[PDB]
Amino acid sequence: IITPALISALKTSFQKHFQDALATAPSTYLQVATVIPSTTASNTYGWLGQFPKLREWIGQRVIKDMAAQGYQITNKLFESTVGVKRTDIEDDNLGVYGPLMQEMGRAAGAHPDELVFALLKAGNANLCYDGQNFFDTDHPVYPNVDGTGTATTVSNLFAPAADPGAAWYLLDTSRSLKPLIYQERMKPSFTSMTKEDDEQVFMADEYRYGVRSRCNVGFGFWQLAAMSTEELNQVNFEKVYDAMRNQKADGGRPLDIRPNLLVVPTTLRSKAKEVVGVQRLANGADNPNFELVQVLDTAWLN
Amino acid sequence: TTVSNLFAPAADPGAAWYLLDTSRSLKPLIYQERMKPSFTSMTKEDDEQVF
Repeated sequence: IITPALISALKTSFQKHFQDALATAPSTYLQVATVIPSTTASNTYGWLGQFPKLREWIGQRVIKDMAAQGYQITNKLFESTVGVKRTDIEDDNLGVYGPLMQEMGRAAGAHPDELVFALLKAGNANLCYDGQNFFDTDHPVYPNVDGTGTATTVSNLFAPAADPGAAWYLLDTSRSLKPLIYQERMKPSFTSMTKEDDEQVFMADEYRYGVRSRCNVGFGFWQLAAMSTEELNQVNFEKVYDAMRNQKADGGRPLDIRPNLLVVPTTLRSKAKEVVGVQRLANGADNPNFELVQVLDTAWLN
Repeated sequence: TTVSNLFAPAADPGAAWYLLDTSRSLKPLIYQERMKPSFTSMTKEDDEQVF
């Protein structure tokens, strides 16, 4: 009645279903995130900060003593499972139980994007290495390389006096690191737990199936990312662009920032088109910012 | 707990409109498929062919 052949065939069918569902799932975090695989509990990120530069070597070779502080990514774990109910063995009604595996593949493929974009939206409620919010009006900027003396207040969060509108983000991808980092301790894996001599199977009436994964997402350095709840207009976009591109490191030296793409929800696609991607301005003159940035509309931002 | 998915006025209800989500792999509605449509050709039964 029960032989290894049938169990193997069903396991292969379920594995094929799940793998097909997951492989074709869209990937979007890679564009605005950096993947850093690891083989431990966490990774230390103390190199984010100062911008490396070149000196004239007037005297001796300067050696940088890196700070001992770390970001403490502290990756996490999470997963989901179902059962089969064993109903198929008797009647072989295998038509059902497909959409469940498809849903698993979709969820596994799409979760990292959801987490990355949720962290991106939560920048106003997450602390960076500076000890303050990611989008804050009092970021630390010292006047000396050693990092001492009175600092200056820099703000990259803009909001009208009241009734703030939709929120749009401006990011950069030219650098090696994207503003957000998506860790990956282990790729998601599925376990075809179905045995006749196992337990909670003979005493229950289910063939449980589960998936496992380990990953987490964290912020990078705020020099690039910018946020603004202002209405997406030419003047506001130009102000944000020129404020971000005019960033100076310690000692008032420009960083040569090159904003690449601007992220808006699917609701503001029309405004993104009007600002960039069309040859008509509001007044009807030729754009001075045509195809300047590559817009990336997404549903994860509503 | 009280969960409601039907919002109607006190009286004089108007047209009914639906809000749906297709983010999940399977949708709120399911359509079975037992046998594909098939057309049977049949004339000569001594009935409804010539008579």
